[PDB]
Amino acid sequence: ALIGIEDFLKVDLRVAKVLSAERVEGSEKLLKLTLSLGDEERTVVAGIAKYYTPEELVGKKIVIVANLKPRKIFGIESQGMILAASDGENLSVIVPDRDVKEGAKLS
Amino acid sequence: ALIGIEDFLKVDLRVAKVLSAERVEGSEKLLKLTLSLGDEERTVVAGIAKYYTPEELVGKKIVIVANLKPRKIFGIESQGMILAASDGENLSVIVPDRDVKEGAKLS
RNA sequence: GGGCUUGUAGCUCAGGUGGUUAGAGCGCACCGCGAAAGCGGUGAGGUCGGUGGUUCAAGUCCACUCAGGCCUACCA
RNA sequence: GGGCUUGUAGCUCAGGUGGUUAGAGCGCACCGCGAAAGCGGUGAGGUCGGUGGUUCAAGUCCACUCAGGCCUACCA
Repeated sequence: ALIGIEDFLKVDLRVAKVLSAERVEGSEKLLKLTLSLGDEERTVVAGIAKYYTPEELVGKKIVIVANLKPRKIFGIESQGMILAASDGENLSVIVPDRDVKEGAKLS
Repeated sequence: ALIGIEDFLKVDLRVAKVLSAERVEGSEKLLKLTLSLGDEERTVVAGIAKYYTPEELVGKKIVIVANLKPRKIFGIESQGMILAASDGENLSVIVPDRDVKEGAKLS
């Protein structure tokens, strides 16, 4: 089921810098994260606690969807979502191959 | 301008392995690339020749859109596109933070 | 930007393996025949688009060039 | 899963930060008045949801518990 370029341009993929990360109390799988997009901050809920510690995420530059309707998970309002890739073994966040300033748009 | 999750699920983001890369004859900006998605290959045209040489791309794992309608550029049929981020200075392709098998779906 | 193809008599065309091999039909001029559409006979008509090569020998092969038709590229 | 709140007479409720202070309106019973809708008078009605505590003093504060209502979490 194939799409045109306009289907893809509806989505806003951006590079964001992780400022804070912590486990979510009562959840086995969730992390709450604060992200800088350069000119504004976001709060995101990411179900990757089983694979990433909060400490190793701080300072990383990662790829997110920035224009999703906010959703409340575990009481926290999540203002975007972190992309992850999985093959049925490992799970990985998504990063820029070379360093770019936070807020960079993907295309 | 916000979107729902169903708008995002229309797009098929994948991790692909670069098998071959070459400049496109007569073009200023284009590279032709062969990519493995694990069980099948793709051919893509990517306008990043000013920032990446063919040699440093071969063997890399990068993030692509896999379900776009094919488009013919410079005579080559391009069956997807490599994502890149730019901040107005440098430009960078997108990679998995830790190694995952080619064909992994982003979500 | 990159290709394919055509260019020979006034017009439409023939001329495979370089030599056999530059001709046909229509048209034109003249002489006959026919009621007419037409037919017979005798002729005239050629920068083989142009230039340079190859070869004992080029319309024919190679390269450059001019003109008409057509296909394709122009930046995930 | 995490919270807030209510529970007092047959019904609806008062008792605001421990003592003043467990009462009201409706309803019920009896006695009168009125043409009637109604009114006056006299009464009955209480495990203050249950248990254990604190204090000179608990409906009131603490802890446990039972029942009703409502808010919220349940995996980017």
